[PDB]
Amino acid sequence: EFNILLATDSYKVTHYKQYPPNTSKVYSYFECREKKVKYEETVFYGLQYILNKYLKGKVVTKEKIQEAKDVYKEHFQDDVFNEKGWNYILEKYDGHLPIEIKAVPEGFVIPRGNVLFTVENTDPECYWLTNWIETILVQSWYPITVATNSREQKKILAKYLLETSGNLDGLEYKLHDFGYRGVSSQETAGIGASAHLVNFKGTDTVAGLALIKKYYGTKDPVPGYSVPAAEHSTITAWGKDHEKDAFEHIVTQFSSVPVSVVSDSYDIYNACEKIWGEDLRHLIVSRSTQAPLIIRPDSGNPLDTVLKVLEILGKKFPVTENSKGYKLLPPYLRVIQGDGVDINTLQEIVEGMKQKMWSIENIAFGSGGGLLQKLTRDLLNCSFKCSYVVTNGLGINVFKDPVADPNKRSKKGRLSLHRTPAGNFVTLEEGKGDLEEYGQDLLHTVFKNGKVTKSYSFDEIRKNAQLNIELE
Amino acid sequence: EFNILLATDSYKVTHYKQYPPNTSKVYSYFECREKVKYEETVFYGLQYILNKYLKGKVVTKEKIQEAKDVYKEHFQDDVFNEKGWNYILEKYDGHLPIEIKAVPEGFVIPRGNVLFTVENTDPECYWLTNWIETILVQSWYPITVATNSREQKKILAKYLLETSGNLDGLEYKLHDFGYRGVSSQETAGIGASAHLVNFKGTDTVAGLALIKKYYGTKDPVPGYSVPAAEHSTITAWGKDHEKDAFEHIVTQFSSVPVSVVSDSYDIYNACEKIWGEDLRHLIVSRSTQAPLIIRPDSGNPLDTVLKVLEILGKKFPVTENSKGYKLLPPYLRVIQGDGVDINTLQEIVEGMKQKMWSIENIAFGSGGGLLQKLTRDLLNCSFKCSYVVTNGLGINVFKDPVADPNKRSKKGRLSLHRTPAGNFVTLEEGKGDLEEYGQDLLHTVFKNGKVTKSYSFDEIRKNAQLNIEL
Ligand SMILES: O=C(NCc1ccc(S(=O)(=O)c2cc(F)cc(F)c2)cc1)c1ccc2nccn2c1
Ligand SMILES: O=C(NCc1ccc(S(=O)(=O)c2cc(F)cc(F)c2)cc1)c1ccc2nccn2c1
Repeated sequence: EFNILLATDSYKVTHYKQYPPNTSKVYSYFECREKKVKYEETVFYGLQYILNKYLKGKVVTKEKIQEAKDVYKEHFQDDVFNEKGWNYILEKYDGHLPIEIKAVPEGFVIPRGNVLFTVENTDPECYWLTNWIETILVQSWYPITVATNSREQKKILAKYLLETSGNLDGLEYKLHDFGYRGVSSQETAGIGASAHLVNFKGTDTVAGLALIKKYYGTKDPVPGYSVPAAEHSTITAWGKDHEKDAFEHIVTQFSSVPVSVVSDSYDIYNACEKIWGEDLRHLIVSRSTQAPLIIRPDSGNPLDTVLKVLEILGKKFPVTENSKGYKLLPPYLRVIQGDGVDINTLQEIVEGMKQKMWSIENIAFGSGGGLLQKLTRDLLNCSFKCSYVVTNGLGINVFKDPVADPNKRSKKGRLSLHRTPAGNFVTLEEGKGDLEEYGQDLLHTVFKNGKVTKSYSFDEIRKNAQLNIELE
Repeated sequence: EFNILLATDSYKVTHYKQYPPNTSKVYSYFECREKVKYEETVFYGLQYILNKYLKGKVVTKEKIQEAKDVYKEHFQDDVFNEKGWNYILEKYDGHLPIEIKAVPEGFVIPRGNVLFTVENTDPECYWLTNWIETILVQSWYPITVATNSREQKKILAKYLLETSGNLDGLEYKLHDFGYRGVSSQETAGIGASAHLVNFKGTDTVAGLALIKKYYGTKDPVPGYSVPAAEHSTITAWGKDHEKDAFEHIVTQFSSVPVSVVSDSYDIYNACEKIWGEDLRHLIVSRSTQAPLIIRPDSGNPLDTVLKVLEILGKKFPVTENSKGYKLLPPYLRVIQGDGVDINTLQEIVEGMKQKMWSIENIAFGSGGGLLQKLTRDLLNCSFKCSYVVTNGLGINVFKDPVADPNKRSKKGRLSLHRTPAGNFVTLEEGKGDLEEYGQDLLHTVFKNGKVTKSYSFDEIRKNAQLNIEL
């Protein structure tokens, strides 16, 4: 069973002895720090998961305190653990954390360098608790970063889809989550998949569904969808000489729904031109527009291979030219590129298709490692810092400002988030929000004294995270 | 609660319909596929997966109904194999009729070798082998963390040996700072445990309980830490009271090692004037068992380490060790824990060597670099079907994409062997049966719901030792 007393960086166990004596308040904040492919704005998402799963309710017990005491005695080879401090929370608050957390609403899209949430203790005895939970709260970097990077890919797709087709039909199914096997754990799979679903509806990372249902909720039964598809094993199992038999069996099993079939087991170009394009053509041109074959290459240079596949298919199937002048495969036939796709290669592929006069209508993308794993906390510089303390009854504004790196300077004092007169965002420092020159603070209390005080549905989060082009 | 029926890639729900009719066996294998760096991998982490997710009664009536309900909405259709899962529930009390063979945990194996194999043990469950691909492939992560951590240990060992003449302290030279920088609590435990295969220093506390529950050590814990400041415990004192913070903290921890981040405002001033002059008397009085460990945390990592060492060397009595390298007094050390990954680690130790500074002087902390900045395509960790039985006939199967020979997979039943020179070789097409290469080195680790072979964390550590340590 999870123990919050064992869910911090080891050194934080020793910090209660290091703050200035007579310190009654430690106030800290999280931002995606500005840094001197740009990621200028971030989707705030995922805190509600952490608040519910790990922070709310009775999170301290006698047994958990003893467990931590025993572990830390060996881990430090010394008795440094603050048993008294944790006992206090147990006895006074029935094990509920005397912490208040204020946050921007989930789904909100905020420029870099703004306060996204703040954390402070609500009992002077618990001044040490604010930064105890830094480690667990900072893990919000991951769903923020997945959601943000997913949204940036949606912007690219929207731009090219609009240009090549005149509309955004199908946009929310253009980037499918293939990341389940490629992330570092089951828990990460659920969190990351849920973050991608903020922007798209296509996922094979099933773990995302239960997380959303439990922690956020949707009006619809599920937040994300998939359709049948082969993998290499269901093709190769038939034997090298029987690829065509495998293809025929699979498209016939799934004759009335969309089906995707990986086509590069031996020779993608032969598969497209001869097997799909000739031998089994009659099984393809008969399909419903609601049930296309989606051919999947899975190897070679992604751009070169997509273009060659499209060129091959365009000569074996009836291609039209849409109203924008771009080439369009018949509606029973589409392509998915799900190898080597990340934000950079996505851009390269759609730009290359545009240059060769192929509509983005023709293609969807799958992304696994690029979508959910190839991301770090330094992409958006997600960081938690103390900005305000009260010592001997006096508030002081505190910060770091390393001489050799101004990019690591942190904000000072009590913080608040506001709309500017032009409708942008600004973070006010030094308690200046109290002057009330900038309208209402956009941070809302989401956690206080062990209770989650404000929650958002997944539907609301999706609405908040919409693209401008979607609004327009 | 975890449900294995909901722990696969969506499309795999539809695969039972796609295999050749009358297929009784699907046999698959995992390797770190071959492509100059990362030539050998540490096999670690499967035992966690077997125990947490795969063993015992993992199928219930409730889990089947849950999956049925979810997949009906997810696919907007009834494609879920309720019958297949019910069969497992009824026939085997929900235990998976699967056999898994694997190389011992901690083993260091060159790329392109079979690491584990998976097959169904009941013909009715031919579809099950690849259902669990997704969960098993996540073994990539502890493998990759352990391997990358070990590669950093090789670098540290080389430079520590060169500059000091021994390997004293090696196992504390790379500290896990990765807890906040990984993607989840679960990942934190897994990754931290993988790093502990090679080192003993960690702040990622989650790793300790994972090791205790799933692996075990003779010692009470597998990893250790010591007190240290963070920026908040310095900056809280106010900009004009950095010295007061430093003095308070080293006095609170006067008889144990203590690390103090010194770059809140000006690292060079902190080293030369605060530690080097104002508080020098509190440093030179400390025990060899209780050094101050100064932590810079900003600027170019190599340049900052070198400048910090130069500053300290002029304020404190430096010696020259038997190898001709400079050594701070034993009560004073440095830790660099900003921007450290396998590449910058190499750059820093080589730069220190060029400036005649012993690696004895320094330890490294690594967070995102150690536990997060890794993907499955670093070692090309991959699961593929290589053998099937259909209509009672065994068939050797594989992929071999025309445009990428690197993605070619192995054929047939596989086994791992020692060569006459004592290296590893993977035999394909059942050729291990010819017994020309001795016994198969894989062991059955899982069979029909039970873990059949396992390893303590102590044995894993022994298996993963460096040659130079041996
Ligand atoms: O094919 C796979 N899954 C099935 C699949 C099929 C089509 C589409 S689509 O985007 O064309 C699509 C989405 C959708 F929801 C409605 C559609 F009509 C069309 C997406 C996903 C697959 C392949 C490799 C893989 N590696 C890891 C996980 N993986 C899953
Ligand atoms: O200082 C921190 N933790 C404490 C710490 C102190 C010293 C050493 S050491 O390697 O010098 C050392 C290890 C040890 F086990 C025995 C020693 F005597 C010497 C390692 C660790 C710290 C700093 C930043 C941070 N970010 C995330 C987590 N973080 C932890």
